Amino acid sequence: ITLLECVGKGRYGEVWRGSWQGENVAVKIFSSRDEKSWFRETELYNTVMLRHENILGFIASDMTSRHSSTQLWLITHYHEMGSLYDYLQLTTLDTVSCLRIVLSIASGLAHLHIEIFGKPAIAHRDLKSKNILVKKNGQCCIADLGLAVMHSQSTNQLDVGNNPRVGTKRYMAPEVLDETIQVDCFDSYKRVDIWAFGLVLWEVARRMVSNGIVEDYKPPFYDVVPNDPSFEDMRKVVCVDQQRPNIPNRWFSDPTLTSLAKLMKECWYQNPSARLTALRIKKTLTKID
Amino acid sequence: RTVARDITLLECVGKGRYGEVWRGSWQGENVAVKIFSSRDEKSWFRETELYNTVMLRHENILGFIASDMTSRHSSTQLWLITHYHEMGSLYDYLQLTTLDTVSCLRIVLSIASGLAHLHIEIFGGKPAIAHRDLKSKNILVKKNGQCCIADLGLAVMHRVGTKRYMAPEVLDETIQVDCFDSYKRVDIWAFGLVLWEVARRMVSNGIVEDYKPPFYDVVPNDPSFEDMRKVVCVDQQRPNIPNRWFSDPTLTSLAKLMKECWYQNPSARLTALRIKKTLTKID
Ligand SMILES: COc1cc(-c2cncc(-c3ccc(C4CCN(C)CC4)cc3)c2C)cc(OC)c1OC
Ligand SMILES: COc1cc(-c2cncc(-c3ccc(C4CCN(C)CC4)cc3)c2C)cc(OC)c1OC
Ligand SMILES: COc1cc(-c2cncc(-c3ccc(C4CCN(C)CC4)cc3)c2C)cc(OC)c1OC
Ligand SMILES: COc1cc(-c2cncc(-c3ccc(C4CCN(C)CC4)cc3)c2C)cc(OC)c1OC
Repeated sequence: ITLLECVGKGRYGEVWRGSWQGENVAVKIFSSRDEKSWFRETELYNTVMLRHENILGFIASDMTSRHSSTQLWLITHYHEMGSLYDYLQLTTLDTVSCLRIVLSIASGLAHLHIEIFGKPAIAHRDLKSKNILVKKNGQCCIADLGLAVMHSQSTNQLDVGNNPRVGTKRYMAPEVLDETIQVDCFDSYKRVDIWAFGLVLWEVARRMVSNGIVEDYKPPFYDVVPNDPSFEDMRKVVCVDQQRPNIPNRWFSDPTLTSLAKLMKECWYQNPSARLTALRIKKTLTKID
Repeated sequence: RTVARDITLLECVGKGRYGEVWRGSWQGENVAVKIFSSRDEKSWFRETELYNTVMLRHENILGFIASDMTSRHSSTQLWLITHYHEMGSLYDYLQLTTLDTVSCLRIVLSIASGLAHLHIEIFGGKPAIAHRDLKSKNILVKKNGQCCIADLGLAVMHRVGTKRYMAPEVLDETIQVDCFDSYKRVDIWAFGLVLWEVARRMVSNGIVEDYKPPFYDVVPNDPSFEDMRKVVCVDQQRPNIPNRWFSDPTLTSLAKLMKECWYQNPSARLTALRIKKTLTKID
């Protein structure tokens, strides 16, 4: 493996564009603070039937050590277009491109949520536009399974893993922010994913042009919380103030954006059991034009 | 910067139901590569989770190098990479080799040292660890005459064990499964059987016993759970101490030590730290 350039550096660790056997690969080196994510991601990628066009493809995972130093590596396919977050910053979308992006994310999420009889049912727990990569075919793939929860219907087994990491604060569902979420209930984790999906739908739809109008890229709740919002800042707006992302009135002139606004509201009910399923979101997006 | 990951597999040194172990080469150095069967994937995950929790480093613990997971077309490939000990397992070594007093004590004190390191919680450190499959095939002989403990695939931090080495409370299913000290006491029982296997190969007054595994004279090869229960729990049999040991001060002391690892009552058994102290006062 040859490490050619750092494409990301944060509390998580670092991601490198590298070369391996003549192909671009992505090489994530985890921070020691996030060792439990590395192991959880490795448990998830053990599953051969996880592989899917809308899930980041795995090549290898390694833990290496000499003396008291440990390195933790995850090697994946490389997506040179970067994350959906990166992509939306300076690109606008037409109807076809906007629906292709969001259907592909719904397709990835429905694939995670639905058990294959194999691949367990999987809830992601940190869905957000930085955790979605854009592919040269205009579809996306979901990345970062370090917080994932797994459930097996045949044996009624729930594997919540061992990870004190929590979701990205800006995307946390009301029940996560107020800590009332039912921790022994697999459906609870799927419903957190649906909330976050609705927020990603909103971020994407803002960038779709209608009638010569488009919104600038903004992250969820940009208008109502401080920069670098705390857990308590988010709890205030989502749980106390019952805030949801605003729907620009220009959307109601466009049938596609009207349909997407309806879908993102059905992701944002305070009652988690009221939210749409990933399969239902996929079927709705398959029908919308 | 270049990350040279390739390991050349050179010769197979072990093949079983667990998978295979190979002598391999990395940057001109021997390493040992354990390739896991589908059957035994959980042993890879457990050892990896433990080493991700605490990077164990001790002269009498097989040295960790790497855990690798590689995506294949239709399967996941799982390798554990460690230090390579060309002399092989204690089991292997005892078949042909006899021991003198110094080599016997050096072997058993090195095993006690590695086991006490696993067992002890260090604050500030490492969690306490019980091995749960200690046996002479899971001990490697180093060129300096000391041994190291291998295979933490069943280890517990605070697959079942090899039946021949199971303590009575494991066979009669009375072990207090919620209680960490219970697992230390299971290891001490197994340690006592290993000490018997080694002691037999120590020469005194021109006499040595042939290598035999524990309970070779009372159970079949691949004994059943029931075969072991009847011997260890119902009849309360223990390995034979030969008369010739009682002419030799070292083997007399080691017979006493192994008795104190084999009490039916787990809480009566010696601790690994007490075994180390006893061994440093022998000879
Ligand atoms: C997995 O195993 C082996 C790895 C290596 C190896 C190769 N490149 C670099 C390194 C290294 C350099 C520097 C640090 C530290 C130093 C101080 N501080 C600043 C934190 C960072 C850590 C690691 C190593 C250890 C060599 C080995 O053998 C010669 C290994 O054994 C098979
Ligand atoms: C989210 O999570 C993981 C992501 C990736 C990953 C895979 N392909 C491409 C990338 C990428 C490349 C380049 C940019 C550019 C964007 C604009 N500008 C030039 C700065 C940088 C962004 C992103 C990444 C980050 C790999 C991972 O593991 C190896 C991830 O973790 C699972
Ligand atoms: C991915 O996989 C394998 C990798 C290796 C390997 C080969 N060269 C160099 C390394 C290395 C070590 C450590 C650093 C440190 C330097 C200090 N810096 C602050 C943090 C990072 C960099 C590089 C490694 C880990 C060997 C393997 O096998 C023995 C691997 O496969 C299991
Ligand atoms: C107990 O288990 C594990 C053991 C090992 C391991 C480490 N060094 C050396 C060995 C070995 C080398 C050589 C011989 C023979 C073959 C050559 N000649 C004909 C006589 C001697 C036997 C044994 C092994 C098997 C590694 C492991 O993990 C990678 C093990 O699993 C944790």
